[PDB]
Amino acid sequence: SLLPVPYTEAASLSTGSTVTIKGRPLVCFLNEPYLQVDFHTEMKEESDIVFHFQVCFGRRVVMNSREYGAWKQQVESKNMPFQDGQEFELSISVLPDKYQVMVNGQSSYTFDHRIKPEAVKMVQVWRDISLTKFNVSYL
Amino acid sequence: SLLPVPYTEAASLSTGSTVTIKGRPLVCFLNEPYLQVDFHTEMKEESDIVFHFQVCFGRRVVMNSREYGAWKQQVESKNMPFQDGQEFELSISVLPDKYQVMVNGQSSYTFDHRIKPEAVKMVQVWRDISLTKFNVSYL
Ligand SMILES: OC[C@H]1O[C@@H](O)[C@H](O)[C@H](O)[C@@H]1O
Ligand SMILES: OC[C@H]1O[C@@H](O)[C@H](O)[C@H](O)[C@@H]1O
Ligand SMILES: OC[C@H]1O[C@@H](O)[C@H](O)[C@H](O)[C@@H]1O
Ligand SMILES: OC[C@H]1O[C@@H](O)[C@H](O)[C@H](O)[C@@H]1O
Repeated sequence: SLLPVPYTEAASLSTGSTVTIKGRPLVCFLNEPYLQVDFHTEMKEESDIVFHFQVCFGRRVVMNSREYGAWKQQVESKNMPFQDGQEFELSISVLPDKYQVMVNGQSSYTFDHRIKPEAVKMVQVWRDISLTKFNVSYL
Repeated sequence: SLLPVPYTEAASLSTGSTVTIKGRPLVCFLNEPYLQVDFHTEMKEESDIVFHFQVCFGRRVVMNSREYGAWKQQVESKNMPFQDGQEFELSISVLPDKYQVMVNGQSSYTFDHRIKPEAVKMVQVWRDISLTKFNVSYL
């Protein structure tokens, strides 16, 4: 059954951590639903963001950090492996130098560490999705 | 108590119709929650949009139409009467030539009719809000 959205979970990340999310957009891509995943430095939603991942389904992905309350330099990708109307599996792996983002088992986005992943205390998953699965694992 | 979000209601609009919404953003403005209100030509969410109203709380408002599946020329306002953390009352009045948008009883946005308001069959209210009230009335 469905997890509450927004979904907030305490987390610790290091090299070899994976965050796995299964959900589905609430509406068709023509209506531009969003998905956002934020790796926060505190449990509080207003805390700094080590890794901001925002999908505008059918359009683009932006990634950023929010440091001392201020947004930094946006990275943009037009890569769109998400399929209109379908369930997705998103997995975000912590590599030594970067986050690796897989969608449905395909390498789709990377983002170099601006802040050590050890600074993360919380993950929030929110915007226009239903969520069936959220897991933090380690290998 | 809370109405389901996304919230979809069949509606007929003409000169003197008002759409009144009461809700609150799910999260602080620093996190840029959205509100969207769409006046659709059919019950189907993929149908054309006579009036698209999208708030990025703390940042801006965009208004548009979506005609034969294609988005038209965006109108942008930096007007932001919405208050961080607070309940809002949004009312959208159908005037002869335009929609008048009031926030907490203050005139905030207008948008000239591109399509007669009689073409509207459905209103959808969605994105990062909780909704306590939705009413269509006439004077
Ligand atoms: O560049 C500033 C903007 O960066 C984007 O990546 C964020 O999603 C926010 O919209 C922010 O305001
Ligand atoms: O985000 C940058 C790049 O990351 C890689 O991991 C992906 O395989 C795509 O090639 C993408 O363009
Ligand atoms: O100009 C095209 C864009 O217009 C905006 O007003 C809509 O919200 C959509 O994002 C659309 O894709
Ligand atoms: O949207 C255009 C204008 O609409 C009026 O109704 C409002 O009072 C604001 O002056 C706004 O700038």
